[PDB]
Amino acid sequence: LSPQLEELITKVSKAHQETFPSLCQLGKYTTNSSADHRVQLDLGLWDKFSELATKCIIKIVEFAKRLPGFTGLSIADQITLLKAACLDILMLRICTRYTPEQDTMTFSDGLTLNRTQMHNAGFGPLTDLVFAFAGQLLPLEMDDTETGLLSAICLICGDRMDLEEPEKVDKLQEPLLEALRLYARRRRPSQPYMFPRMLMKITDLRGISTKGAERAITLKMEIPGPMPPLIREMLEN
Ligand SMILES: CC1(C)CCC(C)(C)c2cc([C@H](O)C(=O)Nc3ccc(C(=O)O)cc3F)ccc21
Repeated sequence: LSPQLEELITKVSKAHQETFPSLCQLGKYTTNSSADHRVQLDLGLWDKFSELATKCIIKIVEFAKRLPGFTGLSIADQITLLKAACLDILMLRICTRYTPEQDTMTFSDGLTLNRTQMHNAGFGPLTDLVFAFAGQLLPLEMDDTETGLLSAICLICGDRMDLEEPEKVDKLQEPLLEALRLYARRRRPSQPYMFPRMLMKITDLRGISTKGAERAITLKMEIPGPMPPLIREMLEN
């Protein structure tokens, strides 16, 4: 029935808005750490960054638990899905927080870092790609509910590796794909290419993620002391 899809659109949307505050509703603030020029790594900036990344991972898990059906999956699958799609969601999240005019990216507590600071915070040689990915996301003018659905689709993925019940995860994903097409087309009937442009983004996203995992390999050498435990859980993929 249609009322069940509208119900799913509503739940996913609320689940996202509650685990991911919008840019416009955020109390933006700045820091003066290494804003001047690019350096290998500003450690004070990386502590605050890892701290925020860990908080986001928890918010991602929180969001995943509110997605209809996820909890019914085996606990092994739930972990497997999160493990595989966490960086992807993480990348999509910070990218929806791009303010093109100031050329900054805002975090959930309001920390607003300019490109130089993002670089010095840990992004390193991947900074510019991330920023270019966020740029090219702007033209799609997605909203909170579309980002939420898109994020769910990245998560509920049957093609993952150690799934015990891949066939069940595929069925869970089915309505999210219907839900997103129904929603995207209704909001904007004049641009029928939004849905397929959104799905194709999942591929782009997945790519900026493998580069991000790759960047975490290097970073581990540059930082004094082990990377946070939840961040490490995610990278063990
Ligand atoms: C694996 C690890 C720790 C090292 C490699 C790089 C620097 C590439 C990276 C990049 C990201 C991600 O792109 C991001 O910043 N997401 C992000 C999104 C939202 C918030 C928030 O709203 O608070 C915080 C974030 F952290 C996350 C992890 C990592």
